[PDB]
Formats: sequence, structure tokens, C-alpha cells
Amino acid sequence: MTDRLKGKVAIVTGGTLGIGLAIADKFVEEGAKVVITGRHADVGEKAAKSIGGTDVIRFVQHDASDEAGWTKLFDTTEEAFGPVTTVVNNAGIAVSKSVEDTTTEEWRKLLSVNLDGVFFGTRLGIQRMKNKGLGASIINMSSIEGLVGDPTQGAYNASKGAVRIMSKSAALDCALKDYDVRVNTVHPGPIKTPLVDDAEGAEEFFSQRTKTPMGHIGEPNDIAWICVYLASDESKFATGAEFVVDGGYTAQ
Amino acid sequence: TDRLKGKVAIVTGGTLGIGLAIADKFVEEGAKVVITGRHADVGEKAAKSIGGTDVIRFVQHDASDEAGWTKLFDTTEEAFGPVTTVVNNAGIAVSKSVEDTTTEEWRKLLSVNLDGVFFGTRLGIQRMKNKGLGASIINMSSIEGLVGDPTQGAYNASKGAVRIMSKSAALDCALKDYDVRVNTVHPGPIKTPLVDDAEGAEEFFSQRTKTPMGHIGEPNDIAWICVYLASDESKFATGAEFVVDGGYTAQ
Amino acid sequence: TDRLKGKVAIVTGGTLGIGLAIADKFVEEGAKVVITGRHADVGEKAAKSIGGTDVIRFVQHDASDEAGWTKLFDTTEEAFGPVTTVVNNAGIAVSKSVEDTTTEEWRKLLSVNLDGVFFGTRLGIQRMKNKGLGASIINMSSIEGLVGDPTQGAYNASKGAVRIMSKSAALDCALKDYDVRVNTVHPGPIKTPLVDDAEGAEEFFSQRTKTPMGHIGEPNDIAWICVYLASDESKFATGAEFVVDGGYTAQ
Amino acid sequence: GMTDRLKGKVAIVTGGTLGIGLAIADKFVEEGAKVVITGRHADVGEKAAKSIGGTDVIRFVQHDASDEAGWTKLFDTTEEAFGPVTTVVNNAGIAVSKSVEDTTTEEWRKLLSVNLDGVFFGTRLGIQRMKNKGLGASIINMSSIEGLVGDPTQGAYNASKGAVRIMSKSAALDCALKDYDVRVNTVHPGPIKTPLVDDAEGAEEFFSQRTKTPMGHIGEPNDIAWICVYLASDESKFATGAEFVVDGGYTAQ
Ligand SMILES: NC(=O)c1ccc[n+]([C@@H]2O[C@H](COP(=O)([O-])OP(=O)(O)OC[C@H]3O[C@@H](n4cnc5c(N)ncnc54)[C@H](OP(=O)(O)O)[C@@H]3O)[C@@H](O)[C@H]2O)c1
Ligand SMILES: NC(=O)c1ccc[n+]([C@@H]2O[C@H](COP(=O)([O-])OP(=O)(O)OC[C@H]3O[C@@H](n4cnc5c(N)ncnc54)[C@H](OP(=O)(O)O)[C@@H]3O)[C@@H](O)[C@H]2O)c1
Ligand SMILES: NC(=O)c1ccc[n+]([C@@H]2O[C@H](COP(=O)([O-])OP(=O)(O)OC[C@H]3O[C@@H](n4cnc5c(N)ncnc54)[C@H](OP(=O)(O)O)[C@@H]3O)[C@@H](O)[C@H]2O)c1
Ligand SMILES: NC(=O)c1ccc[n+]([C@@H]2O[C@H](COP(=O)([O-])OP(=O)(O)OC[C@H]3O[C@@H](n4cnc5c(N)ncnc54)[C@H](OP(=O)(O)O)[C@@H]3O)[C@@H](O)[C@H]2O)c1
Ligand SMILES: O=C1c2ccccc2C(=O)N1O
Ligand SMILES: O=C1c2ccccc2C(=O)N1O
Ligand SMILES: [Mg+2]
Ligand SMILES: [Mg+2]
Repeated sequence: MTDRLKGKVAIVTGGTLGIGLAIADKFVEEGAKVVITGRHADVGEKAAKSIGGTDVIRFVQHDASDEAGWTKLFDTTEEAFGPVTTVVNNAGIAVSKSVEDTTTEEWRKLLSVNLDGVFFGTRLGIQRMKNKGLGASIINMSSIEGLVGDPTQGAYNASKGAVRIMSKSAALDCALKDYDVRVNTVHPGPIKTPLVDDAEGAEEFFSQRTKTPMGHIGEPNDIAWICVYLASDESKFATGAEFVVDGGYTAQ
Repeated sequence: TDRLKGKVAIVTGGTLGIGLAIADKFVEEGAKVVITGRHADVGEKAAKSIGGTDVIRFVQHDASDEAGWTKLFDTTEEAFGPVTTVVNNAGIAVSKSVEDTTTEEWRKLLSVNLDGVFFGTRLGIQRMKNKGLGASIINMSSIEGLVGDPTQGAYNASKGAVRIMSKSAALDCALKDYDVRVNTVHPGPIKTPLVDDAEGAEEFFSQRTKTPMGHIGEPNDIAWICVYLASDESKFATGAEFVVDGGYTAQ
Repeated sequence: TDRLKGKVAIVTGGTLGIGLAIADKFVEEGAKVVITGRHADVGEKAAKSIGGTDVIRFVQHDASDEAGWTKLFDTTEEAFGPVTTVVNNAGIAVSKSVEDTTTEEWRKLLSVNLDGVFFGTRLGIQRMKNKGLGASIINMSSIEGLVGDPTQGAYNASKGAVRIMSKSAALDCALKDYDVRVNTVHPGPIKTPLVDDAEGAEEFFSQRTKTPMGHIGEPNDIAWICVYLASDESKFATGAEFVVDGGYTAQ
Repeated sequence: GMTDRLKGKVAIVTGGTLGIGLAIADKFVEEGAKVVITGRHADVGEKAAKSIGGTDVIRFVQHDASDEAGWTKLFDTTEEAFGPVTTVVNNAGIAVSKSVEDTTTEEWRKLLSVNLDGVFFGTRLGIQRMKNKGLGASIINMSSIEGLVGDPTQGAYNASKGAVRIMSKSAALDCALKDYDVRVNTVHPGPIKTPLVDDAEGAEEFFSQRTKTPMGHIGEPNDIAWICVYLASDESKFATGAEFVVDGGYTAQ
């Protein structure tokens, strides 16, 4: 058969490791041109060619909280592959503190990436992709932590709940104005990534059946494939909705 | 490559509307499919419209017919091998408020929309567990399992029941390592014979105060999310709700 | 001051557990109450333990008995005047997975937990609408109407049905200016005969991984949210879910 | 009933000088609590306090909820007036009528500093000051139906109210697991007749449409006051981490 992302041009923030890496990998596999971003250009450069050549994928150093860099990022992708059709706001960071124990510096730093960065990408994505008949799709990475609380992830919970509902606002406005832009959120449960790998004992803790009923954590390809569905015209009637891939975590 | 390679699917109410499109795309992606429905003429024309008996067959079965469910699995397994995928899609509607619902309307709708889904889920678990099939049970709920509608009280009850019963099954299958996943799909308004035969339904649900996109969906919109859920691509998705509704429930 | 001044309530299953405490605090806040139950000895004692026939009375009625509902409303109206408040609290449990649920068990539980709430809601709307009563229908769902339980498949179905059916009723009543509100209450684990008779249930649900507060609740915890919902204090609350669960569904 | 439902409680109500917060403060005092109300404008604030009672039951403190250092002084002042705080209502909030697309970054940061950072400051400090004291403490965070559904013209506000919704669950869980005797819940009003709504031209008419609020009218501040009384009272000792929606049916359809 045929490529499910034929002619799509996608920005994937934080697309050099973990979930964002797999999203970029499967996007290219389905016919899309991809620009991945990340802060470490060393790590980011080798990540880009691990997927493919510069005719299908490229890396652009960019901090998702860099508002002005977002305009340059859209310009660079546009001159490389054509008008952007797909924005995956995946960059995010974690902070292992209860609300009580969160410093204001930790709070502000996490939210600048996890919330302001997603806002910058969604806002500019709408401005740059509306009214061009592109079948445009903005995919905002929330989490199961946008649906349930966690006593030791207070700031993260705030950021992911914000992404959850802000995305609905954007989806509604785009729909009511016939912008031809959809906005949806993805809510992964625990996924084996560097973020999880570097937290001591995280995978074993979240493999408890009282946490993930399947008794194991997921893999980055599990999130890649739902983003492929959401970037594709297969999902042209899906907007403002929450897509949960979590091993049953939130079902109990 | 075929996203449903080696899968064997039962799609109830697969002769019209959403279920027909689910069947169509399941076959397109490499699955063998048995579709059901009450009317045999519509059913045989439906199956042949999609393919030959090597990929798709029709079996006359009312989803509320408990005993018929075991025959349906047996028939599907003889034609195609072990069932891997059950799409509990058969369902009916009743345009009545809770206040105005007769008890016979209540019982009739729940026998199909709730008992039928229970029969297929329960038997699907029994017949598919512990076989390494990457089994997937896809239960058709609705946006009406998430929000109320003042004129579809019994339907609301049935779809809310399917929503939460499916989470029970998903959890039990996961905790027991059954290799069976269970998820619900929640379509918004979709252009189907159900909607076409309801006078002025499409115009009403195309209002922006109802569906923000200003139009209703098409059966393929639901087929493609069911393809994702039937495939091994979704091997970490269970107990979850997949909403394809034009923004209806986002406002 | 009485928060339920002038109110006349039917509380089904009001002879033990949660329903008993609801009736208790309803009378305390000035309501006249009819409680129902199947065992007449327990029922007469429940009523006498709260007050005399001037404030509270017992009627033997099975919530699944459709014709009995009309007699129940008639009896209550003749005793205390027009019914203003209906608490559909009667419910039962079955400790079976979806896979292991017999159709007999499925039908038994849903006849009480779903059909009974339907009968009480449908008749409550008919009998209380358009009378300036500040009428309130309070339907007892559960945390098991919000999340799944691998060993309570039929119960999950029933409580999910109650959750969404109640929204339908709330919307119709609000859009038609019936002066009837409908809301659902979602208790977490509560110390009642239902839980006490289930061996090990309290210990299981007191685990921090189940109830974060580390203990289960008490009947008065649900009585007080029901007083709020029955009172005119909540005149703008309809179609909503009131969760009193020790944090169970917040994680 | 025959007893003050908030006997012995000491409450801080941010944004307690108009609208919803004023009604919360009013009914809190009626049920026997001592209250400190905050706001930015002292003229409004001092008049609001006197409209409810004397300094034996209610006082005004001028405080911007986004002002982190002032949160410490606010709790200090409240303790000196009334004793240990038992109840925190994070109600101060502002709005911005802009789609996500049209939201300036300045508008984004300004609204979130009040609606999100302010609720974080007050929740974090409330836990620190009320934990482990046997007070039956309760933190009530004012979200909205706009923390449950989107609004195409309130992008930043949606973000703030979704954040409040889920951050509050985190705090509820931590407090419960640690036996802090602090509950945390969110309240989600639908449209309520307040200065915020009265000053938005056409807002009440728009939200009174049956397609928005099925009851065909918007609510009143006492509607939110009474669910806050329930949440601050020991009547709700088993309620934590939950969402209390008082919205005329708005989110049920
Ligand atoms: N893993 C899970 O279990 C899980 C579950 C649910 C949701 N999520 C969410 O999924 C997303 C991906 O998480 P992950 O597990 O893949 O994390 P990860 O393994 O740490 O990867 C994060 C990626 O984002 C990049 N990044 C970090 N900060 C950035 C910034 N300010 N600007 C641009 N790029 C940045 C990182 O590159 P540099 O280090 O070079 O910046 C890296 O490429 C996050 O939003 C996370 O919250 C993860
Ligand atoms: N259309 C929508 O807007 C919409 C939105 C959300 C959810 N849904 C749900 O999606 C599912 C499909 O709906 P649809 O709109 O595609 O309906 P439809 O166009 O009326 O098609 C119904 C299909 O089910 C079959 N069927 C009806 N009763 C049956 C029974 N007792 N046993 C077995 N098969 C039966 C019908 O064939 P026979 O008549 O020959 O039996 C037909 O093939 C239903 O569960 C519905 O509730 C629909
Ligand atoms: N306890 C919990 O943890 C919990 C949690 C969430 C929800 N709930 C729900 O709360 C409600 C009350 O539960 P509970 O724990 O208080 O139950 P309980 O202790 O078993 O009390 C049940 C009451 O209902 C009556 N009853 C049972 N079947 C009936 C029928 N067919 N018709 C009329 N009355 C009937 C019983 O009296 P007779 O036996 O004499 O008829 C008794 O008065 C139920 O809907 C339950 O699903 C309970
Ligand atoms: N009204 C509704 O329909 C509605 C619906 C859902 C949720 N809500 C939420 O309910 C809460 C109260 O809304 P309302 O409609 O009652 O608002 P309102 O009528 O505008 O009253 C706002 C109150 O907050 C104070 N305030 C504003 N900014 C502040 C700041 N930075 N620090 C401290 N106090 C501040 C105001 O006093 P000063 O101006 O003197 O500071 C005033 O006392 C808000 O969180 C709002 O988001 C309202
Ligand atoms: O009936 C019950 C029950 C009994 C024992 C423990 C938990 C629960 C629950 O959540 N519901 O609804
Ligand atoms: O502030 C507001 C508001 C104003 C006017 C109508 C509805 C709303 C709402 O839902 N929130 O949160
Ligand atoms: Mg809605
Ligand atoms: Mg949970």
C-alpha cells in the first residue's frame, strides 16, 4: 500500500531522544519530511542521520521555550521541505517534587518548557498552517499525568493539565473558523525512555500492577504509532480529543 | 505491509454504516473478517461488496442472541482460524427522553447495545485469552457514553455501561496476562443509515453548537481508529477511550 | 436551621448502610422521608431508629418492581405531600469478572442497579416536574462508574449506565424548565453491610494504592453530599458527578 | 442544622472582595469561620470586609496572589488575627478574551502569574502551614468548567484552569498519603453573575443560551459559596482530589 503521511512536513520538538525520536522515525517511514529539534547539537546531529538523510529529515537546534527561535524554526523547515503541515510539541522535562517541596525556580523552569513551549508551538502552528488546505495537525504531548495526579510530580501535573485543556481551546477555534487545523493531545503512560532510564528504579516501580496493570512499561514506538494516526488524514474528524496509551494505568 | 496481517475479526453489525467501513478497511489491511447483521440479503450484498469468501463472509446473527455467539465464533474459526479481534459494533437508537421512554423500548435497546456487547466481550475473552494472538476487543460506545443527550436516555445508559464495563474487562485481561486488550471507540455524529433515516438529524448535528467542525463524519473516520486498535501497533493501549467526534465533546 | 425544610424524599434502600445515613441526615435537616427495602423487619426498625411516622416511614418495595414504584409514590404523597426528592440508592454487587459473569448474575444486578434507577428517575420526573418543588433526583453511582474493577464487571456496567443516563435526565429537565435537577454521587469504599459482608474488602480497599487516605469512608460521608444535592443550596448543580472517595480516583 | 458548620475554622479567601470570593467569605462567616479576604484594591477590600462583619470575624489584607513574598505575610497576618489557618480558598483569578492564536505572550504570562502561580503559591504554603495540626484543613482551588472543556476565545484561561485541576490532585494525593490532615479539591463553576461577567459585554446573554447553559440562565455567587462551605466543613472529610462542578448543566452536554 501507500505512505500514510504522504506529503506531510512535520516539526517534532525534542525529537532527538526517546518518544520524539521514535515519532520522527515512524513519520519518515510513512512518507513525511521531518525536522527534529533539541538543545544538544552533538546528540541532535547524530540522531538526525540515524533515521535518514537530509532529503527526508534534518535537525535544528532549538529550545522549545525560545519564543523567537520558533519563528526561525518554521522558516528553516519551510525552506527545507515546504509548508509545515504537522507540529508535535513533544519537548518536556520532569521534576521529582511534591507541590509542597517544589521550589519556585523548579516550578518556573519546568513550566517554561512544558507549557510555554507548547503554547509557542501551537500558537505559531495555527498562524502558519491555517487556511492552506494542508490537512494540518498539532499533536501536543500531555501525559497520564494530565489526567491523574501524582504526589511527587506537582509541577509536571500542572503543566500537563494545562496542555490538556489549552489544546481543546485551540482545536475549537480552528474548527469553528474552518482553519483546516486539528489539535489533539497524546497521553502516554510510563514509556522506557532516557527520562525513565535515568530515574533510579523508575521502571520497576511503574511496572507494579497497582501502577501499570499490564505489568510492564511501554516503548517509544507505542507513542509513535498513535502520532502517525493523528498526523494522517485518517484522523480528519478527530480534534480536541485525548489519546491515552498507558497499559491500563488510568483505567483503574 | 498489511497492518492487520494474520488477524481474524468478527464485526457485529458489519453490513451497513460504521461497521461496514470497519470491515472494508480490516480486509484492506490484511484481516479475515466475519460480518454479522439480522438481514441476510443486505448481509450477503455487503460481504460481496468488499471481497470474496477468502477474506470476508457474512453470518446472520442478532447480537442479543446469546447462544448464537458461540456458533458465530465456531463458524469464524472454521473458515479463517482462531479469532483475534472482536468489534462489538451492533447497536440501535431510540429517540426518547428518560421521561418518555417506555419499558419495552428500554429493554429492547439495552438487549442489543449492552447485553450484546457483554456477550461478545465475555466470549471474546474466553476464546482468545492465552493464545498469543495479540487479541483486541473494540467496543463501540459513542460520544453519548461521555455526555448526555436529552432525547436519547436509554441510548446514553447503554453507552455509558459499555464505556465502564470495557475498562473492567481491560483490567482483568491485563492483570491476568491474557494477551487481550479492550478499548472503547466514541464516534461523534457520523453519516450512516441510522442518521440518514432520522429526519433532519444531519442538519441539526452539523450546527456549530453541536459539532464544531460544522459537518458530521463519515464511516471511514471510525474504521481507521479501529484499524489502529486491532493492530499490534496499539499493543500498549488498553482500557482507554478513543474519541473521533469533530470536537463535539471538547466544548 | 433546616437545610431541607419542606422537602419530601424517597430513599430507596434506606434501611441499611449509606441509604440509612441519608435518611437519618435528611430527617435531621427537616425532610419527611420514605425509606424502602425488601426485608420488612429491618425496614421497620430502620424507620423507628430515626423518628416517628410523622417524619419517616418504611415501605416494602423492590426497586426493580416497576408497578410498585407507582404505589410507592402514591403512598409517600398521601403520607407527606408531593414528593420533592428521590434518592435512587438501592443497589447490589456481584464479585465476578466480565469473563466469569453468568447471564443470570448479569441480569439480576442490572435489574436492581440500572432498571431500578431508571424506574425511579423516569417516574420522579413525571411526578415532580412543573410543581415549583425545587425537585432533586440523586442517583447513586460509584467510583466504579468512573474506573474499572477487574472483579466487578456487571457492577461497572450498571454504575457507568447510571452516570450517563442521569446526564440525559438532567439535560431534559433543565431544557424544559421542569424544576427538577438530576445528579450522581460516586462514593469510594464506605463501611456498610455491603462491604462488611464481603470478606477482606475493607482491608483491600484501605491499601494506600487503592484509597490514598488509607481507610474507607463512613455512611455519613455520603449523607452530607446528598443533603447538599437535595437542598436548594445546589439549585445550579445538575448533570454533575459528586465524588467522595478518599482520593481513589485522583491517582 | 442546629450548629455552625464551620465552627473554629480560620479561612483565607483570595479575591474575596467581589463576586464569588465575596459570597464565599460571607457564607463562611455565617457558618462560624473567621475569614481573611484578599484583593489588590484596598478601597473595595475594606468595604467588603465591613459589609460582612467586624474585625472579630473578618479582615481584609491587600495582597496580589501572584506576589510570592506577600503570601508569607498574609499567613502571618491571618495567624496573628485569628490563630492557625485551617482553610485556604485560592479564588483570585483574571481572564483574557483571546484565542490561543491571538494571545500575546504578555497576556499569557500575566494571566498565568495570577491564575496558576498564585494558586501554586497558596496551595504550597497552605500545606506547609496546615499539615500535621489536626485542624481538618481544606484547600479549595477555584478552577472552572474551562478546566474541563475548551473555549475558543479563552486559551490562556483554559490553560490556567486545566493546570489548577490536575496540580490540585497531586497535592491532594501527597497530603493524603502522608496523613497531613489536609484535603485539596477543585471547584468548577459554570457561568456566575459577578463583576467579571458583568463587565464582559454580552457574556451573560451568550452563556444563558440553552446551547451553552441548559438551565437557560447563569448562576449566582451563593451557588459557589455553598459548595465551598461543604468542602471546608468536616462534613467532607472523605472528599479529596475531586472536582465539584456547579454549572447549570453546561458540561453535561
Ligand atoms: N517517558 C514517559 O514515560 C512519558 C510518559 C508520558 C509523557 N511523556 C512526555 O513525552 C515527552 C517525551 O518524553 P521522553 O520520555 O521522550 O523524554 P526524554 O527521553 O528526556 O527526551 C526528551 C527530549 O526532549 C528534548 N528536550 C528537552 N528539553 C528541551 C527543550 N527545552 N527544548 C527542546 N527540546 C528539549 C531532549 O533533548 P535535549 O536533552 O538535547 O534538550 C530530548 O530529545 C515529554 O513531553 C514527556 O513529558 C513521557
Ligand atoms: N451513526 C452515528 O452517528 C454514531 C455515532 C456514535 C456511535 N454510533 C454507534 O456505532 C454503531 C454503528 O452505528 P451505525 O450508525 O453504523 O448504525 P446503522 O447505520 O444503523 O447500522 C447498524 C448495523 O448494525 C446491524 N444491526 C442492527 N441491529 C442489530 C442486532 N440486533 N444484531 C446484529 N446486528 C445489528 C445493522 O444490520 P441489520 O439491520 O441487518 O441487523 C447494520 O449493519 C452503533 O453501536 C452506534 O450506536 C453511531
Ligand atoms: N459501600 C460502598 O463502598 C459503596 C461504594 C460506592 C457505591 N455504593 C452504592 O451505594 C448504594 C448503597 O450501598 P450500601 O453499601 O449502603 O449497600 P448495603 O449496605 O447493602 O445496603 C443496601 C440497602 O439497599 C436495600 N436493597 C438491596 N436490594 C434492594 C432492592 N432490590 N430494592 C430495594 N432495596 C434494596 C437493602 O435492604 P434489603 O436488603 O432489605 O432490600 C439495604 O437497605 C448502592 O447503590 C451501592 O452500589 C456503595
Ligand atoms: N464568574 C464566573 O462565571 C466564573 C466561572 C468559573 C470560574 N470562575 C473563577 O472564579 C474566581 C472568581 O471569579 P469572579 O467571577 O468572582 O471574579 P471577579 O468578580 O472579577 O472578582 C475577582 C476577585 O479577585 C480579586 N483579584 C483579581 N485579581 C487579583 C490578584 N492578582 N490578586 C488578588 N486578588 C485578585 C478581585 O479584587 P481586586 O480587583 O481588588 O484585586 C476580586 O475580589 C476566579 O478564579 C475565576 O476564574 C468564575
Ligand atoms: O460497592 C462498592 C464497593 C464495595 C467495597 C469496596 C469498594 C466498593 C466500590 O467502589 N463500590 O461501588
Ligand atoms: O470566568 C469564567 C466565565 C465568564 C463568563 C461565562 C463563563 C465563564 C467560565 O466558565 N469561567 O471560568
Ligand atoms: Mg460539552
Ligand atoms: Mg486511577
